[PDB]
Amino acid sequence: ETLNGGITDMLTELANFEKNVSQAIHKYNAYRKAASVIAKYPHKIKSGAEAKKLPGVGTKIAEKIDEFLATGKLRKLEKIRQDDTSSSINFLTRVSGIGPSAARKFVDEGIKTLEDLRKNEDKLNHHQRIGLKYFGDFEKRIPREEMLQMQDIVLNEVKKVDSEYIATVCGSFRRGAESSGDMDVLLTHPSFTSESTKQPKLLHQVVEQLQKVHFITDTLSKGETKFMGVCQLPSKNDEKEYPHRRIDIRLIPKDQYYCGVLYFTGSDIFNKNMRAHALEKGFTINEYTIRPLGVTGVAGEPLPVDSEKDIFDYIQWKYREPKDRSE
DNA sequence: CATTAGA
DNA sequence: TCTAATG
Ligand code: NA
Ligand code: NA
Repeated sequence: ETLNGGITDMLTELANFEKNVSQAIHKYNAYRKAASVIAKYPHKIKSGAEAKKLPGVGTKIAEKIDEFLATGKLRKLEKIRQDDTSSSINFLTRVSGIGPSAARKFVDEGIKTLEDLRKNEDKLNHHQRIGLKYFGDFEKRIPREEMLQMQDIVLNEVKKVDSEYIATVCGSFRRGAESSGDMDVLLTHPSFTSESTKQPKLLHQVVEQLQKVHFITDTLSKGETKFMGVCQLPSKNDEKEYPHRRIDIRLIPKDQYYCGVLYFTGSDIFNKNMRAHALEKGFTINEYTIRPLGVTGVAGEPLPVDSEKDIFDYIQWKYREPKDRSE
């Protein structure tokens, strides 16, 4: 956690690199398992050899470890860090819609910069066009203060269309958090569950609503159960207009809301731990349900959940407020 | 780890 | 269809 930080740190850097710039899923995979193990390791790594004794620890990495242990740097690391081409990939990739593949292709064509990016909007698909377009806005955190105003709004339409609609804004926001990156709204409805062969219109009505009033300005992706978009609070009585905010809303089979909702709420560690627990308590948890465990090794049979509670209850725990879902 | 675009 | 990008 700190005794092995640098090593892991350089390691991740290393890894991350093969992955994006190069197409070395392998090496890239190498660096990570190794990064994973040395991380665990209970002691100050003193040399390659020592490290080497490890699992996933080859001679390639031992080597890197020593040079880094000796000199507070790495050549390959310095070289990469410098590398323009490589610097460029790492950067374009910020655009919502640009991933490694496309980042490399763009470079190869010569789009290393944002401007380049612009001159060549034609070379860009709608997801990316918008990624570029709200680039600033997208990089910016979400003041809870605004979170609250947004939420206030969705809740209002959700209900205005059909009153049956259930919506929860999950995420860190839900976990109390001061700021957030984007708003995640978990949607569900009674007339929609496990079986009852969809009802696409269900998603589609609200989207149409939200856009109806100008809360949604753009569509990133919108399908029968997950709409990816762009929202924005009404820029008031002028002088201060609002930043453009990422927003995702999902339709949920009513029969598996709370497990889903439980989950998206996290935190990433609270989950695991929660999950780790259900297991002892003879269970299984995952993104949609919770099934009693059978001693044959495995077992099925999705228990019925009416709220975040049932789920606790089942695994027989203390209901923990979203606020303290930290770990 | 599953859902959407796109070509 | 596969393959990419987001979460
Ligand atoms: Na990106
Ligand atoms: Na393949």
